[PDB]
Amino acid sequence: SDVFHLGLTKNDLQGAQLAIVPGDPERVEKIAALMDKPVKLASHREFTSWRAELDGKAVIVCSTGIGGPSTSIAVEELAQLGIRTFLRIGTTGAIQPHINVGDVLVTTASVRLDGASLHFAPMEFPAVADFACTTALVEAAKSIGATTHVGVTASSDTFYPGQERYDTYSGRVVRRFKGSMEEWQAMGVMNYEMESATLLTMCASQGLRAGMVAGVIVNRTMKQTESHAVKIVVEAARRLL
Amino acid sequence: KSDVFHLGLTKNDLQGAQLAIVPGDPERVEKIAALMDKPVKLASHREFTSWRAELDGKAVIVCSTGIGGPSTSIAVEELAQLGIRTFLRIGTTGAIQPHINVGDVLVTTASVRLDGASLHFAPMEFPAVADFACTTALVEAAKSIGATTHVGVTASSDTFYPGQERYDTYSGRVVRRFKGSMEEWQAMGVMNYEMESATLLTMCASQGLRAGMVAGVIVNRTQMKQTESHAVKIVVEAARRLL
Amino acid sequence: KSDVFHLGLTKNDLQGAQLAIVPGDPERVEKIAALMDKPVKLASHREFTSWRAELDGKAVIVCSTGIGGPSTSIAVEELAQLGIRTFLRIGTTGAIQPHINVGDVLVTTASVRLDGASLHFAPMEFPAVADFACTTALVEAAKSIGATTHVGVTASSDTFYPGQERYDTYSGRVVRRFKGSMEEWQAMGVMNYEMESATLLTMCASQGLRAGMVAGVIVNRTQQTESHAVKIVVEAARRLL
Amino acid sequence: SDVFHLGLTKNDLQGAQLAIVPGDPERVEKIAALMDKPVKLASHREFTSWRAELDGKAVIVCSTGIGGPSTSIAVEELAQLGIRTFLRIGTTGAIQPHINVGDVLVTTASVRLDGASLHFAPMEFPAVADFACTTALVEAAKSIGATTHVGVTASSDTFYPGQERYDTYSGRVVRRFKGSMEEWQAMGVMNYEMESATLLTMCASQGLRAGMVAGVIVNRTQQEIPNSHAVKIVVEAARRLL
Amino acid sequence: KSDVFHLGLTKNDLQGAQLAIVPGDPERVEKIAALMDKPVKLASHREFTSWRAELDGKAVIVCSTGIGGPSTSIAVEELAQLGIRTFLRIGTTGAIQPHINVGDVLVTTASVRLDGASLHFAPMEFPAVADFACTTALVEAAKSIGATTHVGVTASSDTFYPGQERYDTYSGRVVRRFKGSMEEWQAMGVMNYEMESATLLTMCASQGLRAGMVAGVIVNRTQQESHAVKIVVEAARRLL
Amino acid sequence: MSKSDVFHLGLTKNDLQGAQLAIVPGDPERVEKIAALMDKPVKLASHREFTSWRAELDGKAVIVCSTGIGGPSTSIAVEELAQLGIRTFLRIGTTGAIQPHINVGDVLVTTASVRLDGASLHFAPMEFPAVADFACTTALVEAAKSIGATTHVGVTASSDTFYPGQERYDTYSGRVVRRFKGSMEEWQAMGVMNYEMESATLLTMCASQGLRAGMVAGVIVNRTQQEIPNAETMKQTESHAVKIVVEAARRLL
Ligand SMILES: O=c1ccn2c(n1)O[C@H]1[C@H](O)[C@@H](CO)O[C@H]12
Ligand SMILES: O=c1ccn2c(n1)O[C@H]1[C@H](O)[C@@H](CO)O[C@H]12
Ligand SMILES: O=c1ccn2c(n1)O[C@H]1[C@H](O)[C@@H](CO)O[C@H]12
Repeated sequence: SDVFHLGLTKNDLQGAQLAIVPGDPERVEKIAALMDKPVKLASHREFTSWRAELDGKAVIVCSTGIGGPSTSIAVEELAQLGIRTFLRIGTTGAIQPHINVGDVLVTTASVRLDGASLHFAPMEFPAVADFACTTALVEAAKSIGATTHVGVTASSDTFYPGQERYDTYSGRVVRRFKGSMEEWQAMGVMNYEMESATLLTMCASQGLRAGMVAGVIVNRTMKQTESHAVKIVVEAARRLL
Repeated sequence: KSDVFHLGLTKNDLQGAQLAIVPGDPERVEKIAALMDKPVKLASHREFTSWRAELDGKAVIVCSTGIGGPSTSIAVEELAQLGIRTFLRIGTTGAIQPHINVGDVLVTTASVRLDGASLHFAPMEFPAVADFACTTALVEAAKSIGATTHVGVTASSDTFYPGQERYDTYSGRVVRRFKGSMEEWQAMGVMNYEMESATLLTMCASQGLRAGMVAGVIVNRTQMKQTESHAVKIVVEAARRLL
Repeated sequence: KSDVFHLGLTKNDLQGAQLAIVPGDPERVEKIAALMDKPVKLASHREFTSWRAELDGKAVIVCSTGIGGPSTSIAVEELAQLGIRTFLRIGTTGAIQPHINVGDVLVTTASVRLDGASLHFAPMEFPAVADFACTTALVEAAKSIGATTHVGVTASSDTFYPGQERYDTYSGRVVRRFKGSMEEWQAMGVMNYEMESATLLTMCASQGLRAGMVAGVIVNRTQQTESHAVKIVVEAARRLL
Repeated sequence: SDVFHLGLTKNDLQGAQLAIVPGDPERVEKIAALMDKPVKLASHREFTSWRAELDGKAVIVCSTGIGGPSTSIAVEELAQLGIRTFLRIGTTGAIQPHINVGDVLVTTASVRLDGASLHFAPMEFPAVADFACTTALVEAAKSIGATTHVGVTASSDTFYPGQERYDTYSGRVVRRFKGSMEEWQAMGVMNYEMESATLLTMCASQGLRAGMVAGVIVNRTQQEIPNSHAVKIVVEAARRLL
Repeated sequence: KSDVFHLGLTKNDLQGAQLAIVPGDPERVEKIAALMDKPVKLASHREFTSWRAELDGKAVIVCSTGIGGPSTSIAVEELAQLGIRTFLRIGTTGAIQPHINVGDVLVTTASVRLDGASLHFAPMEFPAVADFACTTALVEAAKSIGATTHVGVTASSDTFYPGQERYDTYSGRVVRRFKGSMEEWQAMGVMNYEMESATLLTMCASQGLRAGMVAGVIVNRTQQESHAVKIVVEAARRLL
Repeated sequence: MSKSDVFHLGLTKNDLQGAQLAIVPGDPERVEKIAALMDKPVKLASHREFTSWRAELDGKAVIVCSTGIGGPSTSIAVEELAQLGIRTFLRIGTTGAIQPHINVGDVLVTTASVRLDGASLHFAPMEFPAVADFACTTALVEAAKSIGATTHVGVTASSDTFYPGQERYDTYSGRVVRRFKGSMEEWQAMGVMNYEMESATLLTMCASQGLRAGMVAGVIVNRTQQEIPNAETMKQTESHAVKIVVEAARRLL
């Protein structure tokens, strides 16, 4: 291997320059299977990678695991291997009452409630998505006529307190996040997830292109959800090759 | 009879306008409105000069913001009170990237928040991101005129001098926070420096208002009229696609 | 035509002036200048309108700063480049103390830094303090004409609305940082709110320039004026030449 | 499942109140194999769990995945399931010249270079380990005579810039971390890893006991990346905390 | 006269001492030194009163720090300059947990940094953590002496009043940062409040010096706004 | 509870005899020295680093109470004196200047301080200015002229430490944390006159609570110069600053 965690070589990519990066290792093959010539490359820790072809061009599908830390590793190492465009496809919890489960959300930028983004750029730097990528995802969503929402996403380092969930062992939420969901709601934030702030910030600050699309699994205020989002990211990828 | 404290405008003055082109300089307002139909001066107070025009049958506003986020936040807030829901920032700018030459146009997707006013609307973690529809319209408008466009991040500073790491000053000093900062932004891909977008984009993105920004490159420190006109033509054309 | 980028002034225009009275509104410039000898217009570009006058045979400058720290920072810097060493800001303001009434004059000793520009000159730990000689001159000038004067701290905000905790706005909301802030500043003895002193005082105190500020209260949140505050700033300037 | 990510029920724990939490899912079975009656429970995302028995008491081994975010989910849900004591066993990069690859490092407290810890306590709060757990780990390392070091650990949200690694795609390190390794080194910090700040902070601020131990796989004073003792110690330490 | 600027002590005055017991009140220095062999007064300047004593044939220093991290940082630094490598703070404290009783002994593993001096040695992310051997010696010494002991986190405040959310004050005002803070620390398991440990533990842990912290509970905040000394002395014995 | 209205100072309101102004030096040993410049001085109490005396100035009761080193001990003294009735505080110290033109023996009157402390934050957020009261500053400047000293009026850097916070490297570790590396040069360039360790807390806690506070100090050493005053760096310069704080107090009664 040429990289420390992924266990991949540059030749394994076969010139691929775009990568679809879901969070769950088990979703990798499902995505790769939607394209031509899907082939498993490796599986180490939460990093499962597959290669496939889209319109004749090699494409990579690699899981990031949950959180900005594991995401930063996958992105960095894929970048070392030649990837220049990253499209995250995940699951999300909507916090706006007009966003129903199954809906598709395309993120323009994220509220940085993580710690990893800070390892790439100061907080003043926007965790903004690449225009080309965001455009491709939006156009793709329209192509299949999915109910799409485009906007800001709150990206948290935690699934519980950072998303102001009180149904926990302690039932406590630190001052910083107490009442934070209502604040994000009033600010128009669409949803919560846990990897976009790191992904977008590390890419926008290093000349890498990144997009973010997610399927609504819950509304903080069923199956054809992921499929639609997955179809969208694969279609978007076609326009970014 | 004004409905707002600084702009000296009434909702009636807007004639139903919901979109506003917001340049920084009052002297540029008429020239912009002059590109549209039935342009009429509304008012002039402080750095806030406003004109009303018509685009494809719809009333549009052109109002200056003055220099800086503080002045901008006043114009935007009061315009919002008057009914404006879409704001398009137009201006001329320098550049900090070698590949960006004078005459090019820049469309800002998001801004580095080197201001103070944005913090009065959303914590620093919140992105000073532009509205997708506005950014799309600006890029495509730039497209239709064959403009050489650069789409990316802009550093928005509360100062013209130290915040943009200029040393040709009275003190010749730059506070620790900004020493070596220009090279850091360059390495991070930032296209340029300007002084109102962080405030504009943040206050709009966090209040359900649509905002976008386009600027003509007239200078490049790392290295005049046509550039401007193009930028101006682009913002008006974009406005047309957002009414 | 000009030795500076924005003001459109040359050192020659100042005729050796070392002190400038800096109101925020360009319209107030001529009126202030008119109280001195040989007043004459100098230039007008953007929100920067300048006039020159004379006091006790010494040249004095009156130049507007526009609204906010950003425009103020430009004016102060360029005036400093032209030779100005003493700056006296004069404005109108809204008091937040129940016993500071409309018509009263306020002399600021230092300001709460609720701006962004002051940070481009000194870290937050540094005090946005006024020069002692300037503050003394303003206080002594205020007492020579018998105005009801209050000397103390002022809150300097980058915004007219949320930063001064106003809810009579489009969104009707105030970000967490500022919710309940006016009551806190009140309890801390802060006299009023304005929008340029934090930047002015900080940039001058950290660069060897003298700055002071006086303002007339024309309204009180908790429930001719120009002429007096203006009279005070000119009499004070006289003592600083 | 009683929890959203682990796919476990309280019954799966069989009364277990202590969990050994490695970062790598593939290390779980290996740890469980050193104990009695090892049984696989589940595997979802980066969370692989096994149950085993130690001195007639049930013990859980569950991976956290890399980083504080994944770790915070594992710890929280295990806590919901009844776990009250957590012992992290991981791998680490030493930043002191005389620490050898293979050495066992027991963490007393961590430098919070993460973001998740802040979701449980403000930065002023110490990412300190529980005294009983730390004592158990040290004492255990003592009974098997392993080369051990006890001290502070820098816990980063990134493997690369946050640990000041420059052999990267960009080759740059943001201002905040430029020259940071030298500073931690001068401050006596022993090593780098990526989960302790979160683990220790979230546990110490919620009445949960946590211990941290790791084996050195690279010495950063020499190289950024390399070309069972710690595992035996965490199991033996666990015996003492039952 | 004096090899250090504030303490008025010379390296010769320590007679090879490498461990110092550092109480806050200068008036308690003599008392502590009295529990050991050959106690001798060394100096008294400002809030710094120092005595030298002997424990199991080894020189030991007892020196007051005065109240707060600033005065503490001076004493620790200058004592370090004179050769001290291990510091054991012994103080008084107010418990904020209902189960901790007045008279109980508290051993601090790490402190919440509500001070400013610690930041002069390490950024906030760094833990104000006690030395492991010192903490162990204190816990063990507590068993030996016999006392209801609690081991845990301590909140170290730069103020006695607003920082410990006390309202019995002239203004009766507590700044936003500290409003409702005591209940937050309570929920997070913090045992008590004191004012020197964050600075002490941080400056020591970040400079290769060993530090331990033990205190006697003199009040319990959930109710209102000699074991420890014997324990710190016994712990010192185990650390020589 | 041994006839004290406060927890640390061991003083009662009766002890102040109506005093409303307090001179607050840092060293308890200097309290008696300062009280000696006034009439009928009497020692009130001595507890921890808090030594207090009462004296008469132009026939009015005045308190002199040490604060100890640092904002924490200072905040205790000021708060408890406030509870007892003090409304005006004048700090008098000896300090080391960081400006080349500020010579030993000079007197420094502080208008505001750089908050390099932690206690000030317990009274007001960092954005708040650690500014001195105008009346107090005026009295100190005027008294300086009555005495005839070479005075400098300006900003002071108030640090929670004597060593790294004042960027001193002659220490056990010989290192200075990132935040303070190169900080002295920055403060010098910003016109900061000197370093001391109590003003940020004193000025902030008073300005944010309706109390008046002033700060004056004698320059007994200069961080930029090679030579250092003899055995008595303090005494003469110290006496100058002390004479001034007392003279200033007279105008604030
Ligand atoms: O509220 C939600 C809903 C879904 N997700 C989320 N927050 O975080 C994302 C993690 O990858 C993981 C957390 O379960 O899946 C995504
Ligand atoms: O330098 C190192 C060496 C090892 N580790 C580390 N940093 O972070 C820990 C992650 O879980 C993962 C990163 O590879 O393993 C641990
Ligand atoms: O609540 C309390 C109780 C006791 N102490 C404290 N806070 O701070 C410690 C100081 O040294 C001094 C403060 O009085 O004594 C310690």
